[PDB]
Amino acid sequence: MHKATYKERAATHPSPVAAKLFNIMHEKQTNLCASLDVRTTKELLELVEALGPKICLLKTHVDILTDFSMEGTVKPLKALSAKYNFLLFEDRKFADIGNTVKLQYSAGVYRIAEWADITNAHGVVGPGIVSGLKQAAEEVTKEPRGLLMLAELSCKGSLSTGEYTKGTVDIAKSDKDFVIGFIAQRDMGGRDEGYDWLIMTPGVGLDDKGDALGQQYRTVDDVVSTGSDIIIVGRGLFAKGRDAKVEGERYRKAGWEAYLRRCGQQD
Amino acid sequence: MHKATYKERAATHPSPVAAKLFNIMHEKQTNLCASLDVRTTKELLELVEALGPKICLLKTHVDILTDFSMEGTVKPLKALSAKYNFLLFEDRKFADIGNTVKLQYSAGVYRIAEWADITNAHGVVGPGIVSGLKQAAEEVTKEPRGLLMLAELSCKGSLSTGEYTKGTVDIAKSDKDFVIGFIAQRDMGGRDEGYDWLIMTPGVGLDDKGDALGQQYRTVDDVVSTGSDIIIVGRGLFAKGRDAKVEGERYRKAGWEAYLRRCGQQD
Repeated sequence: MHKATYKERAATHPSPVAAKLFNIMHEKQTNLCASLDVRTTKELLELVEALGPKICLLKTHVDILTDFSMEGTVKPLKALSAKYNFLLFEDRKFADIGNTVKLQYSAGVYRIAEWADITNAHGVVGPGIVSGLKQAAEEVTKEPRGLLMLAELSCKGSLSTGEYTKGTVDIAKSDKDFVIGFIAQRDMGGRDEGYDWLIMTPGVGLDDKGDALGQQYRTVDDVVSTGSDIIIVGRGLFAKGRDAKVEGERYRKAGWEAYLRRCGQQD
Repeated sequence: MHKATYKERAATHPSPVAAKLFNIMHEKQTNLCASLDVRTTKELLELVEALGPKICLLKTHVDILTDFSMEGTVKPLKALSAKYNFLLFEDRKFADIGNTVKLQYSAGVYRIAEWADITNAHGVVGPGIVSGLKQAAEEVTKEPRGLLMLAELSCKGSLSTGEYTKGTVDIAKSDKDFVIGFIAQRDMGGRDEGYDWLIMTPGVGLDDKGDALGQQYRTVDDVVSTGSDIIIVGRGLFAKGRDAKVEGERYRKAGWEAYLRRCGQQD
């Protein structure tokens, strides 16, 4: 009843960026995504240098940086991304359509589509966000890009209804070549209909209590056995004295073992 | 059955920024918001210089600019804003919460909260966006700021249900001191419960057909008599040879007359 191995999914997946990510995960034996919300490029680059070998993906907020620059921050980041073999996911949460999102994604100061392998978008705005972002990507690079939809929100007061969630899943179905999966807490199905969605889930800990300030609350084994493909960990990797290199290996091993263990299911 | 005059609403409104905009509208006799989506700062500043006298608000997308800078673009824009007495509305459509939106709004490269009098936000994310943006504003300026909610979307395939729209309207009620109103096509009510929402509506023409490429389709008189407080006009003001100064006065008059005519209603 479980999912195929990352190796098998990489070979079957219709999306070049997802096939690439699955291959990274299998190669490096990691399903850990690092979320390093620091304010300076120096901090980011140092932390990324330390986690590089232990991650398959880096979730970023360059718009949170106090000293962002294409030369000073993106250039070095892409270098680390190529050197340690991991992808970049700018967590911008696009929620617009037409020419405006195309430019907010491909141009402006951040020129996101030029370097970020993956981004995410809200469903409220409709399928025009998928086609808009897809076209904008095709215009600025030959490099593969992918999109993650936010079908279900966990914040309090969210208007993310089941009807809303189904509406966003429906948008994700617009095309499996571009929409890679979802940022979710559980499986979003779709296997019956020929979709292999990547499930990336935030709020993960080895210390369920919430020892890490990155907002962790469910354990690695918990989410991974629930159908989660990638674990997004933040503060728990570098917060308060922790050695990023030590914590990256700690979470990587937890996640990978939970994954291998899940491959041993039959139901 | 109509609304009070702008002058009266300015005197009663709980929101400083809304009271300020209502006074600008009455003083200058305009309810025209200019939407100038150009790619260079030079173009923008020239156009704004020309429309300055005829508008009450300028809706911007500085993240679309090809050469944005705090000194080269924001500094001169605020100068025009003060010289010609109109407010700045950055159409960023925030859709996140917590510390991330606080910084996407108050810091980063655009430092939006430092100069934009008004911004907008989606409802899916819950009331945390209202409180987050409000707090972020209070921390970077002493100047009054305001928020417009996007309760009902008009794009095709939008998941903006009646239930969703009610959920967003409900979030707007979180506090009438910060949430100024909505970007909408029709009245959103609330007068019965003591709310005086500013209704700003895009896609307006004198030429219903769609002569302006700013995506115009309903006439000024149509929307203003429907309860629309501000008309957002884009390409129809400067597109294809048109003289901005001439078109600005054209729409300003159509909008102001429709308003005065609306004040003459009784039902």
